[PDB]
Amino acid sequence: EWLEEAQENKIYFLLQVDYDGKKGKAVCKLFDKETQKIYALYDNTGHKPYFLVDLEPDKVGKIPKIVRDPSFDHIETVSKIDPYTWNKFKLTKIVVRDPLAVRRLRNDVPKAYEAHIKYFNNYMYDIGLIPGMPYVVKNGKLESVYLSLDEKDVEEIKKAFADSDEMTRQMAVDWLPIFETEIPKIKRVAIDIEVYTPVKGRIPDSQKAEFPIISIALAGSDGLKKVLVLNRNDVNEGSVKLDGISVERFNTEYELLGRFFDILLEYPIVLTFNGDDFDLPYIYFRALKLGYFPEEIPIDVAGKDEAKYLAGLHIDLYKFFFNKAVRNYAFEGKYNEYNLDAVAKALLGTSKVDTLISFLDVEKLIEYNFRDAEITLQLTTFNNDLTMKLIVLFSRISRLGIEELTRTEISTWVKNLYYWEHRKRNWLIPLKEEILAKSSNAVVIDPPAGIFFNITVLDFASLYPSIIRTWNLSYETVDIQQCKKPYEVKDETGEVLHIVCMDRPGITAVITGLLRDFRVKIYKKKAKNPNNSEEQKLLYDVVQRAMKVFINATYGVFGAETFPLYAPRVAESVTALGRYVITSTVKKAREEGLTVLYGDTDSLFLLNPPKNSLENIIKWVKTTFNLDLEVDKTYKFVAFSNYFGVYQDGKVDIKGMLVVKKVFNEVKELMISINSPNDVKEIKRKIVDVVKGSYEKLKIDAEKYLEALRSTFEQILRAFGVSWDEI
Ligand SMILES: [Mg+2]
Repeated sequence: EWLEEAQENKIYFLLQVDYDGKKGKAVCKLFDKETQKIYALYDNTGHKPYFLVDLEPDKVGKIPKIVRDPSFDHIETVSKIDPYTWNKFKLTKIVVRDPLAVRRLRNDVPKAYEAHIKYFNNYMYDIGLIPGMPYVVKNGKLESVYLSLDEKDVEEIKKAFADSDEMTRQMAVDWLPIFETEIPKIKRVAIDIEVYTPVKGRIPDSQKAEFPIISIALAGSDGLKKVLVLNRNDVNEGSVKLDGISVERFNTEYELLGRFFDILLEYPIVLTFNGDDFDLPYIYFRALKLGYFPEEIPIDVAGKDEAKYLAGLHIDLYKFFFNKAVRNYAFEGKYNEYNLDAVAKALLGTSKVDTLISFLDVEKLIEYNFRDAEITLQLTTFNNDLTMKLIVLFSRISRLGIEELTRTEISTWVKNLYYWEHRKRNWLIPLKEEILAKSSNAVVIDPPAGIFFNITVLDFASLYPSIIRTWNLSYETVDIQQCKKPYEVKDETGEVLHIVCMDRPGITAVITGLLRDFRVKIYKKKAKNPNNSEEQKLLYDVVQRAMKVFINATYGVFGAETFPLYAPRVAESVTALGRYVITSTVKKAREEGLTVLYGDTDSLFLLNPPKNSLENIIKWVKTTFNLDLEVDKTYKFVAFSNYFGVYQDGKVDIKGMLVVKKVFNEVKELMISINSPNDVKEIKRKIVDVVKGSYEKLKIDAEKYLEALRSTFEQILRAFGVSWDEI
């Protein structure tokens, strides 16, 4: 087909596994840096799709809907460890011939386990594969390659985990390679099409593909800059350059797409921005109405919300940046909108258009079309290929393949890590129902309003993740029946909301703790350490960024009730101990001479205290619980009413309350940047616009319009003065 088979005893980077319905096998998609191509290794083990049932082989054999099904293969018996007790028991295993038979047969039995795992992930779990990592093909199977590490590097890992439990220490050595292994440079082309629209504001159905493609832009990471354009009211195919952009011209759309395929086929990865929904399907269905056979088109659009590029991987980057964990934790909330221009400005700082693109002359169509594709490539290129590296590390940590990962929420990424590790341990992955039944048997402190001076803030570095590990919280250690070493988890009235077993390490506690400690104890440090070469400085930086994404996302996914491993008592125990830690840390500040103005879930705003008293409560947290409290910030001053920070170098951290609006904004911020310890005359400069903006504006909207001017100023005047009227 489009993919050539991988060769015996060559080395490739695994990128993902797919299922081939035709051959009925899992296929590993293997990247070769030498040829810059992707090859296929088809499973040569006996591996088939399956699910588990806790009935007996002879009873399952009397269910004729299973046994007489054409995809029915055979029944076996396997063993699993119960996460709750670590006891070994037996389950029966229904093996069928194809993934679809798993979906069909799993409800012919009362209670099917491991029956909602996509076949290519289930293969990954059982073989023990890690995408984004290098392997050698030995006897048609993948074997991991030798990793060259400094002895000092590995001693440094082992020292940081010497105090941890058996599970953590071996898991730490088992994960090391995925943080020390180089990331491959993968050749890639972002593409972007434009189609003809008679009416201006009307996005054409990409299935119907009613109108011609007028151009396609291709921006490649190997320097390619291309625009293929359809000659509309003229007829010659001459080629030219336009500020570095190779423009080719075509009289028929058939030959335009012909040549788009030829170029596409040079790349192992195609990048789009919303190409799953638009670009690739539009190309695919135009190509069919133009006289391409299905089998000549290296795109498949048979999947529901997906476009596959048959000679490699297609990453739709719309879906990557729209990922909420990527948006918030990878890129610090820098974009609020998910369209190309919004993401590009936030991450690249690169800023429109007169008419619709159907009206545009050839020259402006070419610049505009190419710019879209160029920006799409650059989202993958900025900061020494940061986002290619993030994607690869995210695959490694989640063990999800690249295409599934860039199209899924982080809760799918975390689920996949946890299923993988269960399966490596031979643990049964529990049903969501069973976690509920096996579980069976008031705010943050407010800020006084006004003006307060020289404030230092105190943050818990990563609070919820840190308490997950510190208190051994996991779905299998909270509110369980048989428990030798219980631990009470109270909140306020010493109520004892839940019990937590310390008999065994909880898997969630082990993994979040291990990720966290890999980050703070080793990789944060290593990344900004001058003795490291610049190549490995960048690797370690991405490593710690990516760790951060999973750490900070962990509570949110485990706290959502849709999550397959959601235990209400885990989530509730986390917030409980969160209150307990911040409440308790508040009392110690009140008994050290510290004045506590503001306090949310993991932060404490402190009124200029001595350096002696800060060091007391920090080291006190380390002895009471085992958390790291630290000196976050040092505001020049802050104002309250929801707050309004000010730094001594300029910039302000205005929490909320920022939705005339342009000229007036700049005056307010340079007036507040003047701020010294004075007060009453500082506010009279700003009171010029209270009565001015409110009362003078005479010379859908009528007279209530002036309350919308007041909402970009409502909370700031509450700090200084009080409320007023002008009727
Ligand atoms: Mg475009």
